[PDB]
Amino acid sequence: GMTEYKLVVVGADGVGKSALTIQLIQNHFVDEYDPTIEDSYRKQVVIDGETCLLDILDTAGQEEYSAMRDQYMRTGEGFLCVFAINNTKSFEDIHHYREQIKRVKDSEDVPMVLVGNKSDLPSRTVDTKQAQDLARSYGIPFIETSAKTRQGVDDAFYTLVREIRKHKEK
Ligand SMILES: C[C@H](Oc1ccnc(-c2noc([C@@]3(C)CCCc4sc(N)c(C#N)c43)n2)n1)[C@@H]1CCC[N@H+]1C
Ligand SMILES: Nc1nc2c(ncn2[C@@H]2O[C@H](COP(=O)(O)OP(=O)(O)O)[C@@H](O)[C@H]2O)c(=O)[nH]1
Ligand SMILES: [Mg+2]
Repeated sequence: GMTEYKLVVVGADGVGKSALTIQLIQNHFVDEYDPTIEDSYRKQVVIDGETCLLDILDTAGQEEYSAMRDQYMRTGEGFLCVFAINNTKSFEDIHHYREQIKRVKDSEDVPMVLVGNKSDLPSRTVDTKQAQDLARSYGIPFIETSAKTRQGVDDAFYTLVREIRKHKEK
Protein backbone atom coordinates (compact mmCIF):
# COMPACT_ATOMS: atom_id res chain seq x y z
CA GLY A 1 0.00 0.00 0.00
CA MET A 2 0.90 3.66 -0.35
CA THR A 3 2.59 4.91 2.79
CA GLU A 4 1.31 8.13 4.30
CA TYR A 5 3.73 10.45 6.12
CA LYS A 6 2.31 12.91 8.68
CA LEU A 7 4.46 16.03 8.67
CA VAL A 8 4.01 19.04 10.97
CA VAL A 9 5.34 22.50 10.13
CA VAL A 10 6.17 24.59 13.20
CA GLY A 11 7.81 27.90 14.01
CA ALA A 12 7.03 31.51 14.83
CA ASP A 13 4.23 33.50 13.30
CA GLY A 14 5.37 34.99 10.02
CA VAL A 15 8.27 32.70 9.15
CA GLY A 16 6.52 31.27 6.07
CA LYS A 17 4.99 27.97 7.26
CA SER A 18 1.87 28.48 5.17
CA ALA A 19 3.79 29.77 2.16
CA LEU A 20 6.08 26.73 2.26
CA THR A 21 3.18 24.30 2.64
CA ILE A 22 1.26 25.93 -0.20
CA GLN A 23 4.28 25.80 -2.52
CA LEU A 24 4.36 22.07 -1.90
CA ILE A 25 0.58 21.63 -2.33
CA GLN A 26 -0.24 24.17 -5.07
CA ASN A 27 3.15 24.74 -6.73
CA HIS A 28 2.43 28.47 -6.36
CA PHE A 29 3.72 31.19 -4.04
CA VAL A 30 0.97 32.59 -1.86
CA ASP A 31 2.28 35.72 -0.18
CA GLU A 32 -0.90 36.20 1.89
CA TYR A 33 -2.60 33.43 3.84
CA ASP A 34 -4.62 34.16 6.98
CA PRO A 35 -2.07 33.80 9.80
CA THR A 36 -4.65 32.17 12.08
CA ILE A 37 -5.54 29.27 9.77
CA GLU A 38 -4.20 25.96 11.06
CA ASP A 39 -5.11 23.10 8.75
CA SER A 40 -3.80 19.98 7.08
CA TYR A 41 -3.29 19.30 3.40
CA ARG A 42 -2.44 16.12 1.49
CA LYS A 43 -0.44 15.54 -1.68
CA GLN A 44 0.79 12.44 -3.48
CA VAL A 45 4.48 12.74 -4.41
CA VAL A 46 7.28 10.54 -5.65
CA ILE A 47 10.31 10.45 -3.35
CA ASP A 48 13.26 8.32 -4.46
CA GLY A 49 10.96 6.44 -6.85
CA GLU A 50 8.37 5.59 -4.18
CA THR A 51 4.94 7.17 -4.53
CA CYS A 52 3.75 8.26 -1.11
CA LEU A 53 1.06 10.42 0.46
CA LEU A 54 2.12 13.46 2.46
CA ASP A 55 -0.26 14.83 5.08
CA ILE A 56 1.04 18.26 6.11
CA LEU A 57 -0.18 20.07 9.21
CA ASP A 58 0.54 23.78 8.85
CA THR A 59 0.38 25.01 12.43
CA ALA A 60 -0.94 28.41 13.47
CA GLY A 61 -2.63 30.24 16.29
CA GLN A 62 -2.14 30.55 20.00
CA GLU A 63 0.47 28.73 22.03
CA GLU A 64 -1.44 26.28 24.26
CA TYR A 65 -0.26 23.33 26.34
CA SER A 66 -3.55 21.47 26.76
CA ALA A 67 -3.89 17.71 26.48
CA MET A 68 -5.89 18.26 23.30
CA ARG A 69 -3.22 20.32 21.52
CA ASP A 70 -0.50 17.90 22.64
CA GLN A 71 -2.55 15.03 21.20
CA TYR A 72 -2.93 16.85 17.89
CA MET A 73 0.79 17.54 17.58
CA ARG A 74 1.65 13.99 18.68
CA THR A 75 0.05 12.73 15.48
CA GLY A 76 3.06 14.11 13.60
CA GLU A 77 5.73 11.64 12.58
CA GLY A 78 8.20 14.34 11.59
CA PHE A 79 8.56 18.09 12.11
CA LEU A 80 9.87 21.01 10.11
CA CYS A 81 11.18 23.63 12.50
CA VAL A 82 11.10 26.83 10.47
CA PHE A 83 12.72 30.21 11.12
CA ALA A 84 13.23 33.17 8.80
CA ILE A 85 16.81 34.14 7.93
CA ASN A 86 16.01 37.85 8.40
CA ASN A 87 14.41 37.41 11.84
CA THR A 88 16.75 36.58 14.72
CA LYS A 89 13.89 36.13 17.19
CA SER A 90 12.37 33.34 15.08
CA PHE A 91 15.73 31.54 15.18
CA GLU A 92 16.05 32.02 18.95
CA ASP A 93 12.56 30.45 19.27
CA ILE A 94 13.68 27.19 17.61
CA HIS A 95 14.98 25.52 20.75
CA HIS A 96 11.56 25.97 22.38
CA TYR A 97 9.76 24.28 19.46
CA ARG A 98 12.27 21.42 19.47
CA GLU A 99 11.87 20.94 23.24
CA GLN A 100 8.08 20.77 22.92
CA ILE A 101 8.37 18.24 20.09
CA LYS A 102 10.61 16.01 22.19
CA ARG A 103 8.15 16.27 25.08
CA VAL A 104 5.02 15.37 23.14
CA LYS A 105 6.74 12.55 21.23
CA ASP A 106 8.44 11.43 24.47
CA SER A 107 11.59 10.82 22.47
CA GLU A 108 15.03 12.34 22.03
CA ASP A 109 15.07 11.04 18.44
CA VAL A 110 12.13 12.64 16.61
CA PRO A 111 12.50 13.03 12.82
CA MET A 112 13.10 16.73 12.27
CA VAL A 113 14.62 19.20 9.83
CA LEU A 114 15.72 22.78 10.54
CA VAL A 115 14.50 25.16 7.85
CA GLY A 116 15.84 28.64 7.20
CA ASN A 117 13.19 30.33 5.07
CA LYS A 118 13.13 33.61 3.12
CA SER A 119 16.51 32.83 1.54
CA ASP A 120 15.60 35.03 -1.42
CA LEU A 121 15.83 38.17 0.73
CA PRO A 122 19.04 40.20 1.09
CA SER A 123 18.36 41.34 4.69
CA ARG A 124 19.95 38.34 6.41
CA THR A 125 20.45 38.47 10.18
CA VAL A 126 21.08 34.75 10.92
CA ASP A 127 24.34 33.49 9.41
CA THR A 128 24.14 30.20 7.53
CA LYS A 129 27.00 28.95 9.69
CA GLN A 130 25.06 29.56 12.90
CA ALA A 131 22.05 27.71 11.52
CA GLN A 132 24.16 24.83 10.20
CA ASP A 133 25.81 24.60 13.60
CA LEU A 134 22.45 24.49 15.42
CA ALA A 135 21.36 21.63 13.15
CA ARG A 136 24.66 19.95 13.95
CA SER A 137 24.07 20.37 17.68
CA TYR A 138 20.74 18.57 17.24
CA GLY A 139 22.07 16.01 14.79
CA ILE A 140 19.51 16.93 12.12
CA PRO A 141 19.55 18.28 8.57
CA PHE A 142 19.40 21.98 7.76
CA ILE A 143 17.74 23.18 4.55
CA GLU A 144 17.72 26.71 3.17
CA THR A 145 14.37 27.55 1.61
CA SER A 146 12.45 30.28 -0.14
CA ALA A 147 8.70 29.88 -0.47
CA LYS A 148 8.83 32.80 -2.90
CA THR A 149 11.12 31.12 -5.45
CA ARG A 150 10.54 27.46 -4.41
CA GLN A 151 14.19 27.06 -3.38
CA GLY A 152 14.57 24.06 -1.08
CA VAL A 153 10.84 23.24 -0.75
CA ASP A 154 11.04 19.63 -1.92
CA ASP A 155 14.41 19.31 -0.20
CA ALA A 156 12.85 20.26 3.15
CA PHE A 157 9.77 18.01 2.98
CA TYR A 158 11.48 15.12 1.20
CA THR A 159 14.42 15.15 3.62
CA LEU A 160 11.95 14.97 6.48
CA VAL A 161 10.31 11.93 4.84
CA ARG A 162 13.75 10.34 4.53
CA GLU A 163 14.34 11.02 8.23
CA ILE A 164 11.01 9.39 9.12
CA ARG A 165 11.93 6.36 7.01
CA LYS A 166 15.32 6.09 8.72
CA HIS A 167 13.67 6.24 12.15
CA LYS A 168 11.05 3.62 11.22
CA GLU A 169 13.82 1.30 9.99
CA LYS A 170 15.82 1.36 13.26
C1 LIG B 1 8.63 30.32 21.15
C2 LIG B 1 7.49 30.59 22.11
O1 LIG B 1 6.33 31.09 21.39
C3 LIG B 1 5.48 30.21 20.81
C4 LIG B 1 4.41 30.77 20.10
C5 LIG B 1 3.58 29.84 19.51
N1 LIG B 1 3.76 28.52 19.59
C6 LIG B 1 4.81 28.11 20.33
C7 LIG B 1 4.92 26.66 20.29
N2 LIG B 1 5.80 25.99 20.98
O2 LIG B 1 5.55 24.64 20.61
C8 LIG B 1 4.53 24.70 19.75
C9 LIG B 1 4.01 23.44 19.12
C10 LIG B 1 2.96 23.81 18.08
C11 LIG B 1 5.22 22.74 18.45
C12 LIG B 1 5.02 21.25 18.21
C13 LIG B 1 4.83 20.53 19.52
C14 LIG B 1 3.77 21.24 20.31
S1 LIG B 1 2.90 20.45 21.60
C15 LIG B 1 1.99 21.87 21.92
N3 LIG B 1 1.04 21.89 22.90
C16 LIG B 1 2.36 22.90 21.07
C17 LIG B 1 1.75 24.18 21.18
N4 LIG B 1 1.23 25.19 21.35
C18 LIG B 1 3.41 22.54 20.16
N5 LIG B 1 4.11 25.88 19.50
N6 LIG B 1 5.71 28.91 20.92
C19 LIG B 1 7.81 31.69 23.12
C20 LIG B 1 8.80 31.30 24.22
C21 LIG B 1 7.95 30.67 25.27
C22 LIG B 1 6.74 31.56 25.30
N7 LIG B 1 6.59 32.11 23.91
C23 LIG B 1 6.26 33.57 23.89
N1 LIG C 1 10.37 37.12 0.51
C1 LIG C 1 9.72 36.10 1.13
N2 LIG C 1 8.60 36.33 1.83
C2 LIG C 1 8.08 35.20 2.33
C3 LIG C 1 8.55 33.90 2.21
N3 LIG C 1 7.70 33.02 2.87
C4 LIG C 1 6.76 33.78 3.37
N4 LIG C 1 6.93 35.11 3.08
C5 LIG C 1 6.15 36.22 3.64
O1 LIG C 1 6.22 36.14 5.04
C6 LIG C 1 4.96 36.50 5.64
C7 LIG C 1 4.43 35.37 6.48
O2 LIG C 1 4.20 34.19 5.67
P1 LIG C 1 3.18 33.08 6.14
O3 LIG C 1 3.19 32.00 5.15
O4 LIG C 1 1.90 33.69 6.52
O5 LIG C 1 3.87 32.58 7.51
P2 LIG C 1 3.30 31.71 8.73
O6 LIG C 1 2.71 32.67 9.73
O7 LIG C 1 4.56 31.03 9.23
O8 LIG C 1 2.30 30.75 8.12
C8 LIG C 1 4.07 36.94 4.48
O9 LIG C 1 4.14 38.35 4.30
C9 LIG C 1 4.67 36.17 3.30
O10 LIG C 1 4.44 36.77 2.04
C10 LIG C 1 9.75 33.68 1.50
O11 LIG C 1 10.35 32.62 1.35
N5 LIG C 1 10.28 34.85 0.99
MG1 LIG D 1 0.31 30.40 8.45
